[PDB]
Amino acid sequence: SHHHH
Amino acid sequence: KNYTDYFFDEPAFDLHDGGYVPLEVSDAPEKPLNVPPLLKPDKETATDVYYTVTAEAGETQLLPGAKTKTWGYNTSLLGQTIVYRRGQHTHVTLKNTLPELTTFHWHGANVSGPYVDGGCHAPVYPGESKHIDFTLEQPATTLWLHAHPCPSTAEQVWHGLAAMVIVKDDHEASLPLPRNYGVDDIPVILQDRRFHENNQWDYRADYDPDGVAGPTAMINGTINPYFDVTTQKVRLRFLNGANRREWRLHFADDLPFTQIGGDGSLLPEPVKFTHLMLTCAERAEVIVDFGQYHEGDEVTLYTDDVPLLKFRIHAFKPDQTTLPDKLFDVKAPVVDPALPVRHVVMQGMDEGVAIDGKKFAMQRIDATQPIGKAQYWDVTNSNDAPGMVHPFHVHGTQFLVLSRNGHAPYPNEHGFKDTIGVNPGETVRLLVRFDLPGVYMYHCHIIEHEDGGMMAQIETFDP
Amino acid sequence: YTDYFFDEPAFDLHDGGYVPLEVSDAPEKPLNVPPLLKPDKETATDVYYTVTAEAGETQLLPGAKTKTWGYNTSLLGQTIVYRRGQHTHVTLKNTLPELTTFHWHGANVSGPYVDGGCHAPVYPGESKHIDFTLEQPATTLWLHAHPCPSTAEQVWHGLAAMVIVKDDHEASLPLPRNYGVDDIPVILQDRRFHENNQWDYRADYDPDGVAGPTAMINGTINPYFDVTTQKVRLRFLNGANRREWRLHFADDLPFTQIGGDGSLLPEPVKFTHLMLTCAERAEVIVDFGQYHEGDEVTLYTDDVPLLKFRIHAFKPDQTTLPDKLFDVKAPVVDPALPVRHVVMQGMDEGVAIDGKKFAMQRIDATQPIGKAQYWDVTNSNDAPGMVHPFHVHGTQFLVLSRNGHAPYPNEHGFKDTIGVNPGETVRLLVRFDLPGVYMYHCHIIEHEDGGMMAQIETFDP
Ligand SMILES: [Cu+2]
Ligand SMILES: [Cu+2]
Ligand SMILES: [Cu+2]
Ligand SMILES: [Cu+2]
Ligand SMILES: [Cu+2]
Ligand SMILES: [Cu+2]
Ligand SMILES: [Cu+2]
Ligand SMILES: [Cu+2]
Repeated sequence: SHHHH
Repeated sequence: KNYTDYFFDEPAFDLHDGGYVPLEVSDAPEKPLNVPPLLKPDKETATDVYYTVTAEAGETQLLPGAKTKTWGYNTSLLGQTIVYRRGQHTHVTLKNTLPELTTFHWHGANVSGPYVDGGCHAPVYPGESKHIDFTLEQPATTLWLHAHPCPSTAEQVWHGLAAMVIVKDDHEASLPLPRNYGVDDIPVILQDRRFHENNQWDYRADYDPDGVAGPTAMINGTINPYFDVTTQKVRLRFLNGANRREWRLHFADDLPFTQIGGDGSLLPEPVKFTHLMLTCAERAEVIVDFGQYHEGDEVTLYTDDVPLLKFRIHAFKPDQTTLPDKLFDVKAPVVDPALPVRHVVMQGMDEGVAIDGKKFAMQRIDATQPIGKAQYWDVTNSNDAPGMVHPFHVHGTQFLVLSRNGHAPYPNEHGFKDTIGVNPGETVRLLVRFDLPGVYMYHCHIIEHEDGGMMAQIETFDP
Repeated sequence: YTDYFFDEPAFDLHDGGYVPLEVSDAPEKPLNVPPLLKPDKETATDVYYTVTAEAGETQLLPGAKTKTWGYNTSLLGQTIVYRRGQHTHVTLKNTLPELTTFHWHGANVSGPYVDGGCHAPVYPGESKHIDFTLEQPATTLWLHAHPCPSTAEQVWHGLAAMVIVKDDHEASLPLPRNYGVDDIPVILQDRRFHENNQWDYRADYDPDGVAGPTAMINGTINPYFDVTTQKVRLRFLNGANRREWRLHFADDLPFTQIGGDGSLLPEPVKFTHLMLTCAERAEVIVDFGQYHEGDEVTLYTDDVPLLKFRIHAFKPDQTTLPDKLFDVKAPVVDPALPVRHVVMQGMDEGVAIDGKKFAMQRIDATQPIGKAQYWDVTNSNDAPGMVHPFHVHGTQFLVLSRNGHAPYPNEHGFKDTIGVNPGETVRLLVRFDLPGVYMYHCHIIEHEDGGMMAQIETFDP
């Protein structure tokens, strides 16, 4: 579910 | 929610840079992570070890088609891992079979300068052999060997001259830590490159005075690596061997992992992480527990939103072992009260980089400090408006981090370090003691900044 | 003087790795004559110059422009005029993406900053100032890069420029002196071209000397020169990394040498064939008197054509050269001082001077300023061997003997570079006017970078 920046 | 996870200042991250190069996933087929073999001693006893380290040129299959022209130590790219032991007299023949002169720097190793240290003043010409002798009196840790001509350190590292150095001792050996090199304890040397036509590198074509960075991640000289896990717990020795890029490490699903070591030593106490940021030259040793996973599972380490390294999970024995609350006793020197506070100011970016108002001069001594006596260093990164994180490094010492802008160090900075990222506008207070006499460099370890002259030298003496 | 002075067995063309010159298929075109660098300011007692190392592009062949470096232009450099006794102020500016150095080859200037050798870095974007007053005879010097390493890589990129030094004596002599018309640089170099007309020093690297097959004259391929006068002055500079030039015309047209590295020759010397090793200079006069409009005379090295001279109509001019050009005042050697021995040794990777490779922070020798000493310089290497052009910073020396015999006919003037044949000991008379740290080395540039280089400190007693 989670993407970074 | 809407915080950055990592300890450094989010506005200063490398990815806010004008000339920032994002990583791109390569098409290259996935393949086993190259684990550099352990360099076999020439001979060994309990008191003496003998090694031959050979800078050489060659070719390395990295991408499909033509092999990449590369440099390495006792291998075509990077280097065989070199094991040193505290208290063991260590003897090294340095041999240069490159067509250019080089230098053998043991980053983080407390050895005499300037010859043993292998900095700017220790040339080894093509075809020449040098002999060095030393006995390490420092705790177990992960160091590394890289080239260090002044200039160009950046070119030669880019060519491929970097190698992991593992320092052993009795204390670390007594800890319940994964230690089967290549099976449950591995180097993870993090680098990037740009591949041109015929899969070749070209440093000068890619040159940028503010740091060189290519789109292709390279781990132990492997593109799109996977590692086959056969144990529950795995130790990863992260080394940032990139010219400039910062790594923001985390698993796809935020699998926790515990840091047990830094540049110069084990941490005093294990520190639990979800997200870990490394600047250039920093090492961080972590334990990952794959207990939640099952045969067939493939778990990926990312940097930001880019996949780096895959962990293929196979059957593994239950591991019930548990880390102690304290790993290592950190014995801080007392500050010699006779000595003042040394102030080191890192300034500029791009072409204007400097330390304390000047660019490095080979022949110029910038500083003196007595051996055996410990001094506070206040290291400031003066540029702010939009700024960048400068990894400050000193030769011939493992220092301690006392404070950041008058506040606590980051949670993973309570052991011995040799490289610290300094945020824009920030002053960090380090506790620096040199054991041996010599001439030692101190500089920013963004390697283009190094070569651009953001570097000074200190002469240590016996009083 | 019909054949070359140096030992034939030792010529570059006997090396195992020899690269012959080949005539390029590129179009013939006018010889580039570098413009004179215009001063920023000038009076009679002061001159002010800005010299900028820059990176650019040059049409050398059809298609893509070659990536080059130069001073105040994309390749080579604008010629720089200095005057004996004039206080010279130079801003040294570096717009390269790499650090460099500004070495004035043959200039009697203080070391090691002004000399601009190994110890005078200038980083990208940085400026430096230098001040000097030349107190030496008129001659042709040159400027080139001198980071240690790599001088070879930077020269290869194109950092070299002719420096002309004026004095009253030379002004009063009857010599062609109209820059770009009857008095021209002949900067002799070679290069190897790769895909897209690019250079790649490191691909072409050889530790014994780098040489490509295509000759390059003042950064021109296949040049011709339009002669509009009977007499022409050529200022020959060997700016090759390694190649020797063996110079002669068709019809064995004679030419007369008036100048060497450091000064006018004491007397003019008539030539049919002339050899130059790395960094040597030779100013010659060519007389085209016996040729008519539309005639064509070619300058060759060995069997290879280099430069076509096209003869147009010229006013007659037969005003000949005096028997004596220049008065050479040899200093008395100091009898206090001993004979210094310098031994150049090895080839390829084993090149060395007096047993050791160059070290930046080691001083290898000392000598008092104002005091002259015999330097015996030996080329020790046996069997086949090479001619090593030995060069000393901070001085113009005199040549006394070669293996106990007379120097070559063109070596009675001041020189800063001398070719030492295999097995040969040459005796030099060396004096330093100024204190500093000056290097001495072979001027085969790969050998310099390969460590065949030492350094001497001069001090006031
Ligand atoms: Cu380092
Ligand atoms: Cu270091
Ligand atoms: Cu920096
Ligand atoms: Cu360093
Ligand atoms: Cu020179
Ligand atoms: Cu010189
Ligand atoms: Cu030589
Ligand atoms: Cu020189």
